[PDB]
Amino acid sequence: DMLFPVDNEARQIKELNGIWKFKRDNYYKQGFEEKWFEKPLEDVIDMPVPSSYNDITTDQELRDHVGWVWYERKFAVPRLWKDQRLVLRFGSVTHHAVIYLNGKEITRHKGGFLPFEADVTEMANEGENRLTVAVGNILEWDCLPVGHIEYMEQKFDFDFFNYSGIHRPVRLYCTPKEYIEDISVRTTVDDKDGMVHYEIKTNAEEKFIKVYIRDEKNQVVAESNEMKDMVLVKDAQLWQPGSAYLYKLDIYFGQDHYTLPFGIRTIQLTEKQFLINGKPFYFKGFGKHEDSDIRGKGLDEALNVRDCELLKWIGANSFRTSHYPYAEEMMQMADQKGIVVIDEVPAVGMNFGIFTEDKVNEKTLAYHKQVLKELYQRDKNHPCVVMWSITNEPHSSEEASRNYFEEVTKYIRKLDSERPITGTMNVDVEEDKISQFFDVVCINRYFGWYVGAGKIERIYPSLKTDLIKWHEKYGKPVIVTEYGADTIAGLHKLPEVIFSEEYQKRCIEENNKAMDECDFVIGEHIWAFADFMTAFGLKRVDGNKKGIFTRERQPKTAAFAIRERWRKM
Amino acid sequence: DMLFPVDNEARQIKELNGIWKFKRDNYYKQGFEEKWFEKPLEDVIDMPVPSSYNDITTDQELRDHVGWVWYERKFAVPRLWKDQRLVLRFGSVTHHAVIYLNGKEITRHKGGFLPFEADVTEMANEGENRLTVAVGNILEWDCLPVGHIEYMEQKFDFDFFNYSGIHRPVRLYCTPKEYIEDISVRTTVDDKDGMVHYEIKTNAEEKFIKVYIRDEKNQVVAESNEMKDMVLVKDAQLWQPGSAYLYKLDIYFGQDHYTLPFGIRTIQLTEKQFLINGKPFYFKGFGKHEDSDIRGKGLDEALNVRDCELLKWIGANSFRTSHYPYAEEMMQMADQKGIVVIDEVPAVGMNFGIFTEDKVNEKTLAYHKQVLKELYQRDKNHPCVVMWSITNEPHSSEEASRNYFEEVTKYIRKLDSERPITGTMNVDVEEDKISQFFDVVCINRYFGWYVGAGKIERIYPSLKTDLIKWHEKYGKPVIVTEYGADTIAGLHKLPEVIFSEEYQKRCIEENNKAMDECDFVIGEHIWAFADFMTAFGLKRVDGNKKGIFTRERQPKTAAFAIRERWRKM
Ligand SMILES: [Ca+2]
Ligand SMILES: [Ca+2]
Repeated sequence: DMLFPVDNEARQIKELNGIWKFKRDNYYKQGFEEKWFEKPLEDVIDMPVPSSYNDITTDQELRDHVGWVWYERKFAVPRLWKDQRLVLRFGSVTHHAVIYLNGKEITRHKGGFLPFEADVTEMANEGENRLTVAVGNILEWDCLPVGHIEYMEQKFDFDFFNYSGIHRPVRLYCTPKEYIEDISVRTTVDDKDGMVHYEIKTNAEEKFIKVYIRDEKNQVVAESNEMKDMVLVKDAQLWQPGSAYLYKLDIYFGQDHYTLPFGIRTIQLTEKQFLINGKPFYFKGFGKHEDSDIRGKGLDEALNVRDCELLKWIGANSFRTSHYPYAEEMMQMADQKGIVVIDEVPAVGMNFGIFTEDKVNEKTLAYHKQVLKELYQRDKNHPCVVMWSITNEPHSSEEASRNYFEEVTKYIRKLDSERPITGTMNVDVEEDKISQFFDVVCINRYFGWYVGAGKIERIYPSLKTDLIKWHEKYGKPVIVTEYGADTIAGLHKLPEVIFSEEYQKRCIEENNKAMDECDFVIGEHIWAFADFMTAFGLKRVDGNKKGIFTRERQPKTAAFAIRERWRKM
Repeated sequence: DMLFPVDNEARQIKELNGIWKFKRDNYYKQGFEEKWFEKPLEDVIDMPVPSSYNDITTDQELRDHVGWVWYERKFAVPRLWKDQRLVLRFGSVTHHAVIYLNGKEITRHKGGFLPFEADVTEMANEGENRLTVAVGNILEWDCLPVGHIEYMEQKFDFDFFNYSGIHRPVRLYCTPKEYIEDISVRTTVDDKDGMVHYEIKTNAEEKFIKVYIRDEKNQVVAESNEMKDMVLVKDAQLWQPGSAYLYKLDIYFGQDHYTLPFGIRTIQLTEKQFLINGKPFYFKGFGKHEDSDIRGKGLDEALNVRDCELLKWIGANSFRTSHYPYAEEMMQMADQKGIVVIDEVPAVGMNFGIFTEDKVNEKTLAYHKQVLKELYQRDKNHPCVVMWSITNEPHSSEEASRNYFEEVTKYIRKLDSERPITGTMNVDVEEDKISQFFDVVCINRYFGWYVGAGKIERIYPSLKTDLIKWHEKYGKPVIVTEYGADTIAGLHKLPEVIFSEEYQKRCIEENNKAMDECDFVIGEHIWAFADFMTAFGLKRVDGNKKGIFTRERQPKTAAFAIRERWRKM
């Protein structure tokens, strides 16, 4: 149950962002042992919310902290909210949360990239309250992303910095006590007419509802009094890639009111094409990251607008949420700009045996299904989402992974019978044991970088050969979901060398030549959109330098050649 | 007399380069007053030759030195040289030289970019000798480049750093006592046959001489026993831009032997065109500088080859020896590679009243004529030189500059009737007073940088309008001899901004569009070839950054766009 909070005449949002008080444990779980939540925090510093905490201070100990940290602020409940339902919402807490209201625990959460909330109607006092949030960053074999602890040092095999903090907005909001809990929308098209299937869940199903469908002019085009209905939109304005159209499911229920934007669009996979509204779609874009200077993974909407301007400028039509769900604000923006999205759960780091009883096991599986349920509940109504990605680069050569991912694939397909399912490959085509469960084959391939570094002449034959093998083995359309080269801005050389701006351009260009000679490729996603931070390592010059743009969102040389190609496509 | 030294059966060269001993004056002219030359130098450091001294040490006092420094080394005269004529040659000493041999002064020279020599046949001893060289860097109103001293601080209004030292090889060489002193070669073409007019001077004009003209496979194609003659070369292999062919004037005189490469090629200026061998030539290239890391203006032949590879790669066909004569090794390289050269004397810095009796006056004028004579005598036989430039950016709006440059132009025309004469403009077209004396009008224009900085849309109309005015006022073909923009490697921005790599490309692009619409433009020379060092100033980020290549000879982004254009012309 996770409708995005709204403001209208009936519902109201109180943002709890700004500056909080903050302190870290000085030994493992010190805050829980000493019950720091039972009184205000002492010996604290300021910490912005939303933001990672790791890059804010000058303190290497805080940057590299392993374990739990403690946030605290105060909030008020006005007299005017006296008889309302009160909800405290967290867009995310990375990775693990324990929430305390006035010294008492009210909820917990596992998973750093999906929202959660707590009903505090009967617990919050009028006037001042104290909100205390314990934030833990430890990843074990039953978390997503996967990791483990050694003796404490945090180990993991994914390539992005394990930022921790309150990365997304914290909201206290009110609704009437009889209210709209959940909404599902599915759409079909018969030539010119759209059909809108909706289902609305309330906590008083016998009472009266009024449902409108409004166009972008806010004009009513359909109307009903049923909580579940199928309604026809004559001459429907379809939601198109690069040309969004959003209708509004506008719902009056008792004293309550909720308005849900949605797009009318169809998806169909053929043998070798990806069809949106019947017309072939070729993915041009990037896997991204929630990453920028100072604030780590913290939501930054000005950064988001800049990134969308860059995506439009360079001719991209799509992105993948590597390697975790992004903020709903980004998903709303993609809905509005007509950007096509591959939505991914954080099942990353399942690589180096990995699928064994003492590591990635049935407990990991059950949590993997739960994360998918939550992702679906949050994003099921976004027209921008066209595909679910259930994993990034698992060690799928292991025979034990076959049963694991058959279970995961069956689960998401039971939740959602309409969008294709996929996941990205890094093992050899000959060894993979899971891609047969997918509708689209996605491969991460770094010819000219991790294979044959510097050997420009070998990139084109290498990727073409591999692509054909992937198509011959599975007979499905193929997306190259990652390829590129680390590139230091300002590093030029003639003849070109790895890390130079010229090499990045040539590397991408030869990979593209291989893709252009295949008839079953339905997309190219360059890695990476922008330089981002990684865990420290000798192959990472202050992070991952595969960005086509710098971390400050300025283009390297290759960006202009990619634009010339994508704008002609 | 200044024939380039050669090695053969009769003549021998001894290089005196390597590591010398070095010391600077601690007060003005300390070394002269204390007669340091009378005994070996004491309290010295090592200094390499050839090289500037400014960038070698970690000492700011030496880098910014004003006045004189002292070089010394030892050389040997072999027993085997017993009865030969002995000559000490300096390729250059910047700017002023006093030469001592075994403690006695033997010659002086004024001007930092042209060679000079001294006959030491009767003054060097068999075995060890001591060679001492005083090197002065002070420029006054009668030097070229122009400058002046204020109270000691050196002032000047040219860009580049006032490097000083022994910048070109020092050579002791030997010839027989009766020998070839000078050679002048001129060529004409009648349809398919070439006519080689030569004049040879010796110090015994009555003695027998034998003169061969040899082709590139060293086979005799013409023969004569005259000191001055006119011999036919049937079916002559012409020297062409991009395809050099060099004949050899191979001269046997008594015991002496000298071999002089030369090329057969015609130059003709028409209304609107610059014809070489009767075919229109469009200059594509750069003004350069003698400048690189560590060694300042020191000759570096490895760097010279790299620059010619770069010029070839980028599609250039020419350069101008911006603001002073270059080393002969580079002129020889241009002869062999077919690179067309504009050869320029150091009349730079006559700008801020400049042409007054207390500044640039008749003493300056007479020295300017002498430098031209020395330049002509050195470079008259190079087929690569197609045009003389007698000044760079003088304040030619002053009425007094008219008689000055009419006199300079008429002098150079008497020395050489075959090659066109020019000089580069920076004053406004309405105020210029000297360009009517030239055969080609050369303008330095920085629209988008020094005028309307950052205003990309104003570049094309401004340049086209100025170009038309120059053509209409003088009716001669036009070269844009400088244009461009400072650019920090690695500085990228979208939208572009001055100093970014993207801006340099667009600025050059928009200037090129203006030139392409003008049927009277016969050349474009971008400023600059490579980043180089300047006197310190708030507009100069560790030198002039207008290079298309960095100072380490690697390309910035714009280099690739220039290459596409120049290579399809
Ligand atoms: Ca959110
Ligand atoms: Ca020389």
